Amino acid sequence: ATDTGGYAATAGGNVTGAVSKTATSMQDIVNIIDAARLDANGKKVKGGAYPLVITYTGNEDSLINAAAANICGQWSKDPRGVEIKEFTKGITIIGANGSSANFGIWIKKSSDVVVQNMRIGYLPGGAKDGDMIRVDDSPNVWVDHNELFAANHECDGTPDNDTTFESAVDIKGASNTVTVSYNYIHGVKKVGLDGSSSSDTGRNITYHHNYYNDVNARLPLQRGGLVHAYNNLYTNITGSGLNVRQNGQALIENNWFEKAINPVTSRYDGKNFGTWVLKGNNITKPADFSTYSITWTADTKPYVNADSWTSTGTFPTVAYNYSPVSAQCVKDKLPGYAGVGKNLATLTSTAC
Ligand SMILES: [Ca+2]
Repeated sequence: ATDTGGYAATAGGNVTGAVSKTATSMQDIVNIIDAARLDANGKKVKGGAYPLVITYTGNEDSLINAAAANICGQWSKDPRGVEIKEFTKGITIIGANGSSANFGIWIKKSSDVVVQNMRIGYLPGGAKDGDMIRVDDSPNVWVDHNELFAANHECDGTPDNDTTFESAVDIKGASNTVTVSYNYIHGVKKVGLDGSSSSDTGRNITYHHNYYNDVNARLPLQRGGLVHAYNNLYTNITGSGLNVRQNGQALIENNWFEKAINPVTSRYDGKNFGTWVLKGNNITKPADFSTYSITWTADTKPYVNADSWTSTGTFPTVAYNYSPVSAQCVKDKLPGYAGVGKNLATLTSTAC
């Protein structure tokens, strides 16, 4: 079906007439997508000729392990990534169990794209937009059951001292409806934007059942629009979590926060603070902060923290259908449903 448990409604390339192809390498993925633009007469078709389901069986563990050992040598290398540009027939890139990639997936001006069961880590090119997953001007995209990692560390002498490694999942432009679910993101400094600038506001994005561990900031850095974050497990957040900016609205429900600094804020602009609706999280009142090691800090410019742990605005009726489990169930069970090799398993109340 087209249900993603979020704003994105897609089946990807898992539709009628889909052509199934197996990619053994990054280059195969590129050659496969390219060939999919040609019709029966060998002539290009705008948006692609047919739907695709690409099963990636490649393994680049040697690159990953080599990079994991020399963290500071990555930012200056050439970035590596597969570009899914202007492909709208529907496409699904799914990793075979045991596969891995030291390259990213950059989606641009496309639609109905599903990325599943991919293990991407320690990407090169942090100083040259070496994102793991980029969703740009692309509606109906589903980023599900992936493991995205690097090192939550900033080396010295990197451009802007913020380029050791780029982001895990950056969303920007007219990527109007996106669902980011069941991903295991760890060891990442900049998790992901939701608007590339003050002017790039909007979109409806859902983050659910994601497991974040040892991440510094941007969970996401929201620029306007709506963000619905439910059933996520946030732990070891070393900087800030959800940063709601430019009057964006967020519904933060049934998540589990632990060992986090500034879990819900609106900072760095000094104005146009966003709002949030808090409900059913493990934290219910300020008393719980001490219980789960939640600390807050101030900013040099005007900011708004959720230290009173109260709702500061409203949120529209959540269009889609979804069944959130309790905050405890997430904390207990989520680590077994998030990531690669979980056969795309989902967490339900019955499993609680
Ligand atoms: Ca980026």
